[PDB]
Amino acid sequence: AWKGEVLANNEAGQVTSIIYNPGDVITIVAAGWASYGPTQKWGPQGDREHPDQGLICHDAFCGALVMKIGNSGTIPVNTGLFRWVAPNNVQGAITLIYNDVPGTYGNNSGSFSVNIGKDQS
Amino acid sequence: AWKGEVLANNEAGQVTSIIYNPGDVITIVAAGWASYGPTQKWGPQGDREHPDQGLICHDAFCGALVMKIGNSGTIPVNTGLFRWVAPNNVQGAITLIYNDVPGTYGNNSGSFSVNIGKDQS
Amino acid sequence: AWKGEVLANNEAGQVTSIIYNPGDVITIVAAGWASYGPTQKWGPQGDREHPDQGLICHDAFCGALVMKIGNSGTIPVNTGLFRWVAPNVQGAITLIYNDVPGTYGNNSGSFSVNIGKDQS
Amino acid sequence: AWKGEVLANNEAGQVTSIIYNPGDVITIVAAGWASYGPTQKWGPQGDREHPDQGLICHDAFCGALVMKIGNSGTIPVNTGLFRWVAPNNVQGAITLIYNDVPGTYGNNSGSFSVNIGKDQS
Ligand SMILES: COCCOCCOCCOCCOCCOCCOCCO
Ligand SMILES: O=C(c1cc(O)c(O)c([N+](=O)[O-])c1)c1c(F)cccc1F
Ligand SMILES: O=C(c1cc(O)c(O)c([N+](=O)[O-])c1)c1c(F)cccc1F
Ligand SMILES: O=C(c1cc(O)c(O)c([N+](=O)[O-])c1)c1c(F)cccc1F
Ligand SMILES: O=C(c1cc(O)c(O)c([N+](=O)[O-])c1)c1c(F)cccc1F
Ligand SMILES: [Ca+2]
Ligand SMILES: [Ca+2]
Ligand SMILES: [Ca+2]
Ligand SMILES: [Ca+2]
Ligand SMILES: [Cl-]
Ligand SMILES: [Cl-]
Ligand SMILES: [Cl-]
Ligand SMILES: [Cl-]
Ligand SMILES: [Cl-]
Repeated sequence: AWKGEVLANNEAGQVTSIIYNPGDVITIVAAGWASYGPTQKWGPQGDREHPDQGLICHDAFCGALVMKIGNSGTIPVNTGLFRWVAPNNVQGAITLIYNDVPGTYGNNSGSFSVNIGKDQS
Repeated sequence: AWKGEVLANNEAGQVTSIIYNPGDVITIVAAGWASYGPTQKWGPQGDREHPDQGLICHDAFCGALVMKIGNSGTIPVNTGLFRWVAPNNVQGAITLIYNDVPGTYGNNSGSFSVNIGKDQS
Repeated sequence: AWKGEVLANNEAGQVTSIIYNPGDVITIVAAGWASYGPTQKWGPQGDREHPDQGLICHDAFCGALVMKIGNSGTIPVNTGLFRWVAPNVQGAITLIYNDVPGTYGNNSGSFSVNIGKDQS
Repeated sequence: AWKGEVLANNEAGQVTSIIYNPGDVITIVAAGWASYGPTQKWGPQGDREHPDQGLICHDAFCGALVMKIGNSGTIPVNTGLFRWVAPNNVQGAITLIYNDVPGTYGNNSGSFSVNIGKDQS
């Protein structure tokens, strides 16, 4: 399992030591507070009212936690994933990233704490 | 394992199928949007800015997910618990509850979806 | 989890630390060689050729590994159980060598056993 | 997870659906009765009395269950493995094989039933 933090201001995100392989079942729990600019904070589901003006992940809100598996597209994580299997063929290291518009990360603050483990399969 | 929905307006909470037994390791993942009154909705960590005017759980924010194990006091859950073991001597049915001030649940809205499992031991 | 040895000559069995609770999923792996009397040795499934003349567990061969959960009837284990859920039963697991009561004194050897709770 | 049968007479082994990947923890349980020739049958540890006259796996008895992981050499399984991790540099599909002398599988009988699963990490 892996435990670590992902910074809201980082467009490159945080590479984990978890390698997702076909058939793997994983569990993620994410917590904390961040902002994509305003003087308020949101949890890892982000801000459900904010428009999408070019988010890296169009399937999660602005300020949400998302991931990639290897060189996949972005995949929503939000508060986490319970005994989850990837619905498409993806493989490789999990990278955690804060969902924001590229070029707009400089006014971001805060971080999410994340735990990830492989489950029985 | 258990999956279900906890209503923000349910002051009594939701008794799950899960009986926490001595030695149990559990994982909880909670998602969704709920409000303790405002138009805005929060995630399972609740609203970090709101004052505590008599929440049922003083160790979590207003609008957070919390629980009881048997007849315990409230225990924070938030976005969830990763491979977690309860305090000495706590045991019995898990009850999930929305953290609000007693008497003020009637204006609450939304729900959290929650999964609970037992981990290897 | 629990890891240990179960002695063929112990009629009373081996009380483990595992308290099986309703809904629990467990895995057991058992290995090794034991005898219920002959010079030969058998694995955890016991001796498929020996008749049952009053074994403590009628659902396993003579010389097999079996168990009880709390004060239950005997339940076959053999080489082990994969991600298994018990019938109906609650309490501590006791592992026992399947022999005819009164006939344990000529037994030899032991089985090595791992038990864990799985995800559920 | 994978559940299936390995025929004592199958010199090629039974290829499973399990791809062992670096860092995987697995559990195997094997049961049943097979023979390498005689009328008697043995369990998955095989026949402790039979000499080794050129077994595919010299670290297990004649008639034992063994495996390969990808193009590895043979690794004993016997009655099974409990939360086991492979040597480094071993990866790929698990193939289960009855331990006998090459060229002598044709007088074999019976089979083992085997379960394989990946464990938490
Ligand atoms: C962990 O330390 C906290 C210490 O709390 C002191 C103990 O308070 C016990 C009472 O909790 C009052 C909060 O009631 C909230 C309402 O729940 C309803 C559900 O109930 C189900 C259990 O039958
Ligand atoms: O969604 C955003 C948007 C998102 C941000 O995180 C952010 O920091 C800013 N910003 O401070 O200007 C704009 C946006 C955009 F990227 C282009 C046009 C209009 C916008 F609202
Ligand atoms: O924290 C609350 C408080 C909390 C609520 O969930 C709620 O629905 C209300 N309400 O709508 O009146 C007040 C509170 C209180 F309990 C007393 C005085 C002032 C408050 F804000
Ligand atoms: O199954 C057994 C049986 C089993 C034993 O392990 C053992 O040690 C003995 N014994 O030494 O008498 C008999 C048995 C029996 F109980 C009565 C008659 C014939 C038997 F083989
Ligand atoms: O161990 C074996 C051996 C093992 C077998 O399973 C088998 O079927 C036979 N066989 O029938 O030839 C020989 C062996 C050998 F390989 C050479 C000489 C003597 C042996 F028993
Ligand atoms: Ca921003
Ligand atoms: Ca309220
Ligand atoms: Ca005996
Ligand atoms: Ca043969
Ligand atoms: Cl980061
Ligand atoms: Cl939240
Ligand atoms: Cl805080
Ligand atoms: Cl696989
Ligand atoms: Cl055996």
